[PDB]
Amino acid sequence: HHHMTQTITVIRGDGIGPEIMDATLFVLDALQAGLTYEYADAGLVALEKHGDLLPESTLASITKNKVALKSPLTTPVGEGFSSINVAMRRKFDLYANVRPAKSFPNTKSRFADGVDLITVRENTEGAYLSEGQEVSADGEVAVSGARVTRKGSERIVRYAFDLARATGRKKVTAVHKANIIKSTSGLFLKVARDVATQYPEIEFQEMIVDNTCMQLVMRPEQFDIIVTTNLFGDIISDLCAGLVGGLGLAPGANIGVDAAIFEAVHGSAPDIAGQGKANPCALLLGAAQMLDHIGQPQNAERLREAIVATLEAKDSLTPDLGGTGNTMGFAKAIASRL
Amino acid sequence: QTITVIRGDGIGPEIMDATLFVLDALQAGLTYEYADAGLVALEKHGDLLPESTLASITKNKVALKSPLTTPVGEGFSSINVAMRRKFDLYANVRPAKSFPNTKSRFADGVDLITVRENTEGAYLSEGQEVSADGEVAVSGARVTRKGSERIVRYAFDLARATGRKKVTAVHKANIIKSTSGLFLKVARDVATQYPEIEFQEMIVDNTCMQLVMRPEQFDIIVTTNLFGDIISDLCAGLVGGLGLAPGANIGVDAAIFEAVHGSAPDIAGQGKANPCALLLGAAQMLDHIGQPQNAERLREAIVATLEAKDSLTPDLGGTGNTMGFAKAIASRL
Ligand SMILES: NC(=O)c1ccc[n+]([C@@H]2O[C@H](COP(=O)([O-])OP(=O)(O)OC[C@H]3O[C@@H](n4cnc5c(N)ncnc54)[C@H](O)[C@@H]3O)[C@@H](O)[C@H]2O)c1
Ligand SMILES: NC(=O)c1ccc[n+]([C@@H]2O[C@H](COP(=O)([O-])OP(=O)(O)OC[C@H]3O[C@@H](n4cnc5c(N)ncnc54)[C@H](O)[C@@H]3O)[C@@H](O)[C@H]2O)c1
Repeated sequence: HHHMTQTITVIRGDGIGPEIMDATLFVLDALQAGLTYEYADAGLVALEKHGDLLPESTLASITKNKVALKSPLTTPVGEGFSSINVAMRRKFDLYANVRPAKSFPNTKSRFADGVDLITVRENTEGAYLSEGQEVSADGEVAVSGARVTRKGSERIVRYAFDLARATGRKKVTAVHKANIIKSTSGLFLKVARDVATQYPEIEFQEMIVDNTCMQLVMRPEQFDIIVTTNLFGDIISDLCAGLVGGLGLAPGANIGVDAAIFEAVHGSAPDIAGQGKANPCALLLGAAQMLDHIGQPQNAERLREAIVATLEAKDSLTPDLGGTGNTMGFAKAIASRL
Repeated sequence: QTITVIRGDGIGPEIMDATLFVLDALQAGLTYEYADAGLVALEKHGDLLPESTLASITKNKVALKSPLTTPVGEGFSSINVAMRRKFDLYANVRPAKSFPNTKSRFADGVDLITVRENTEGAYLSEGQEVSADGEVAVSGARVTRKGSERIVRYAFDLARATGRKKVTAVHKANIIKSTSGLFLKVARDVATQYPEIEFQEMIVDNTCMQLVMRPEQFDIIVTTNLFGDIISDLCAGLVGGLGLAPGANIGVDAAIFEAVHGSAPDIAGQGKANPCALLLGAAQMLDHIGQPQNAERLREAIVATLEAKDSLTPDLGGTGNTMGFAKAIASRL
């Protein structure tokens, strides 16, 4: 008897993307998960290789396999093309961006072992809309817009409560700025209160985003599930990554009804690109989320325990964790504890 | 000289009581002209921002203001924002500085200033609409070359006046190319005119990760309205909480000194509130009106009261009360 082979799309990305994905696929091959990799290009590399930021072959590959493991993609700051991360999240309607932040041993984080939260970030609307961005002809006045829908808010908050119930956690906190941004953030919060009604055993808390960031750096232990809109969830999940030892230890799963793309929270880290310093643990923790999603919880747990045990033994840790190791050294250290 | 005093909402009254007690004990020579804004003015005369309040601030050019409540969702738009727009107080100056015995999760090396654009960005009433059927909502942000230029100039001029060495412009110009993009291009052009000051650019999410890992790297942070709101609340947390975070609304012709924190309705009226934030705001005010010696005496007294653990509010782990804490600070003036 063999296990079923499962094909996943693999996007190797830009900057540190290629080195951490080589490390990650090494560790997943050592796991013996029965995965076959179908490589696709997106963003910068896709544009130069196929003349298209998001090639039809990449869309067809993700549509067929319904699962991708993805390295970070660069999007240029200011003058240039629009985010292919956002474009893929919109195209596959991956509306739930699920970002757990959990204390690990022997990191450089300033916080003790009490952090254990999940950010559920709305992933398709809010302030991350390419449309409505305009600069006046004389370069004097720029406008940008945000859009929040009843349907979008409903499905993200229902995701957060269903996650609370499936995981046995007790509190969902809806994070907003509805005092100032009454239309969009306001609609999100009214829908969040309507949805909370249907899960009476789960504590529902509301909180303004600035207070939330202050509370996160003073008593991050109070938080369980945080549900919020696209931009706020972006800022909050990067802050929570800081609480548990930095971007090297923070995964983010983009979940939709028919498809899922698993990645790290972090970007392409151009300052260290190609120097073998990057921590591959964020992408490996995303691959662990992927393993839970595709029905291999025992292998997901095994990868997580291997990572924890490797940090516990301080074995071949990258510089971001206060080690002198390298990406592939760190990967081999984790592979050897499987 | 006369300053406009707005006693405000929730904890506003108790902390303003404590603050004015300490300013008297300091002998700053201030006369207090009381005005209402927000809920109190609304209740009394049916106007959130009465012409008498606008005339008080226009005349004195200096206000000391407690927190004003803004309803969450449907209801009036912020009277804090309304006064910042009306008086064009474009520079919101929020220093975040480590204090002793301060119950912060952090080291003792935080020393930075957030310079937050205070009149535009995403804090715009106009453009907020909901569809007839209640299904779709939209909101807008506006950024101008003029507004971006004046706030980045303020950041670089503040670096020179303070001896500080680095300005970091925080943005999301990768995703929000029009508004955040225009702010970032204006920041690069202004940096050009201050060649001895280090200029750094940093995306806002990276910046929040950096703030919780090594806040010591930051000197002056300059950013747009909403980002500066989030970042300055995160930095307050870095240095012991909202009890210790002042915020000055500075414009050319007027200035409003306040705490970063809101009306704190969960503790309002219980004498629990920490008055230090508003008192550090009053020290920014003393520096602004030409009383630097008295500003420094007030800061030293607050530092020495924290070092002594004398009558601290529960947010700093004490069991002292608002007035007690102010009296303890007054005692060391
Ligand atoms: N989902 C995505 O693909 C994604 C996410 C965030 C940013 N980006 C893109 O990445 C580019 C650069 O963004 P940025 O500089 O603001 O943030 P970044 O996430 O790429 O890096 C910020 C800091 O964290 C460090 N860092 C990140 N990941 C690390 C790792 N695995 N190991 C060690 N250190 C790590 C970097 O060296 C850097 O100093 C931008 O063009 C942005 O559009 C993409
Ligand atoms: N400039 C201002 O006047 C201002 C600023 C922020 C919020 N607000 C308004 O305040 C209201 C409440 O907002 P919020 O609850 O999100 O934020 P908040 O700042 O009022 O409260 C945050 C938390 O910090 C605590 N806290 C705040 N100030 C404190 C102090 N001085 N000492 C001890 N503990 C303190 C509170 O008890 C609360 O738990 C809202 O209506 C909002 O619109 C006004």
